[PDB]
Order: sequence, then C-alpha cells, then structure tokens
Amino acid sequence: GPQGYASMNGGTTGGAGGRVEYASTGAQIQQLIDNRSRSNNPDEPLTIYVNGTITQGNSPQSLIDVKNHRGKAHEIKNISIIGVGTNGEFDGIGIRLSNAHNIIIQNVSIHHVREGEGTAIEVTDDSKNVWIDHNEFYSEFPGNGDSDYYDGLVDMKRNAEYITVSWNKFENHWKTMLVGHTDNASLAPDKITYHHNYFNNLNSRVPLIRYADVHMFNNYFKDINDTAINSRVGARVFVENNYFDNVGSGQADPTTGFIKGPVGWFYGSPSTGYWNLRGNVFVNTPNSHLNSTTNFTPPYSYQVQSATQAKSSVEQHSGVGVIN
Repeated sequence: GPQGYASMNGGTTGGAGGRVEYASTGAQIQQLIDNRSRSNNPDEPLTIYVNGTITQGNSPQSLIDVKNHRGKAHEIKNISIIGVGTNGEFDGIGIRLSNAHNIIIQNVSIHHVREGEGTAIEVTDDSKNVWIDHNEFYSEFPGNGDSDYYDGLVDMKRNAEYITVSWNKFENHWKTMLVGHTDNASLAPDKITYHHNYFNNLNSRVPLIRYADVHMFNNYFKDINDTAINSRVGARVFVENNYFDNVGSGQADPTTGFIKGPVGWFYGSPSTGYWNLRGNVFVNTPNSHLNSTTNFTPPYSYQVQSATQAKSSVEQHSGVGVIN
C-alpha cells in the first residue's frame, strides 16, 4: 500500500478484495461505476483493469466520472483503476474523483486532456484516501504556446485530503499540479504526499500549493522552465531529499519578488506559504537564497532514500509497465 498521507485515516486499499472487471472503453468504465452505485451493495470493492485506449469517442461523458450516481453529496468508495501492462491508456479524457474515498489509480497513461475539466486526474469534493501511483501524465510543452490549452495533470481541490502521489511521470506540460484552486481556506485540500515522481519538461506548478500541509520526498525534478514548488497562503511543504536539475528561470518574480526556482512564493495569493528544506540536491537550479521557514514534519512513518539514490530509482521504476 501507499507510503505517506494516504496510509493514514484508515489507509488506502482501493478495490482490493472485491470484484474484478476488464474495460476497454470509457463507456464500460462508467457503466461499471454507475451500475455498482445503483446496486444493493454500492460499496463492494471494485477493481477495473484498463486494457485499451479510453477516449472521448468511446466514453459517454467528457470525463470519467468517479462520483456517486445520485450526486457528489454522497460518497463513492473502494475502487481501483489499474492499467494492464503498457495498455491502460486514456487519450484526451481524464478522470474526476468527486467525494470519492479509498481509491487507487495505478499503471495508467493519461494524456492530452483538453475536454471535460481538461485535467488528467482531478481530485475534488472532499475525496479522501486516494493513491495515484505508477502512472504517466503528459500533454505538450511548449506545444502551441497556450498554457491554458490543456489544464492540469493532477489537481486537488475542495477539501480533498489524505492523498499520496507516487512513482508517476509528469512530463511535457504547462500547468502541472494544483493543490487548492482558489484563495479560500475553507475549501483548501490538506495532507498530500508526493514521492518518487519524475517531473520533467514542465513550465510551472510542481505543485502550486495553497494552505495545505504537503510532504515531497525523493522526487526528480528536471528541466522545469519557470518555477517548481510554489507555497502560498500558509501552506507548509517539507521538501526532502529531492533531486533538482535545471529547475527554475532564475528571474525575479514580477509579483512576489522571489527568485524563480525550485521552491518559493510565486505569481499570486495575498501571503506566502512556508517550506522546510532538508537533503535536497540542486544542479543548475537557483538555491543560494533558500532557507527553511517552517519546521513542519509530517505525522507518519516512512522510508526515504538520499536524493541521488532517489534520482536513480525514479529513472528506473517510475511510470507505467513497472508494477504490471
């Protein structure tokens, strides 16, 4: 199971120990979710193995709607969506978790998502205990030069909490990852762990964090054009044993004055977030300015490699076709 925050609050097992299904179209995926929700046992664990290319053309809605059929006020629970080999592909259609609890999304590629929310995985409406593991997410960068043509790769909003994002590749994208969509503390997600991810050839938002407590360890950040970790409005991010290579423009942010780099306060929001920095390695990545502004340490046990050991493990084992 997951390390970090998704292991808390009862842990995350997704759809282990229940029904198993294969799907090759978005219609089959959506029908499985909706059929279960209408059944006499809506919470029975369900694992859907994705073997084929899920598209707009083969799906009944513009996104894959992991939401209780009655509406987002009610929980949906205990699902795993797992790709088969290198064949679990979502091309131009993303997944939305709304008030979804105990969910695993693993070994899939989700890419070029413009329609729907325009984001590969959106975690929203008080979803909790979600493990996003060993996936590949991408679009284009610079692509056609429009940062908004595609939206996010993995975004969290509206009080989503206890989430671990691990062993994924995020590549070729403008607005990579958001935690909290607006400066509204009452809607802020919280308690997110990112570890062993490959963040490569991205413009910004790695992640954009508002309010939340976040732990980022053992990730490999590479070729990030503008800024990486952006900590805003009282966020606390413990940035631990990550490897950064060519990350940040080095320019003074025209709004906050902060040097654009691996971690800081950039672009907006009325007040800064905080960071606790330990054991990171910075290659061609501005860092002479950088000191810890919080002592924040996450409440869970975990294992953590050196930054250089993490770089190598991420290179070898992140992304799809590894766990299946």
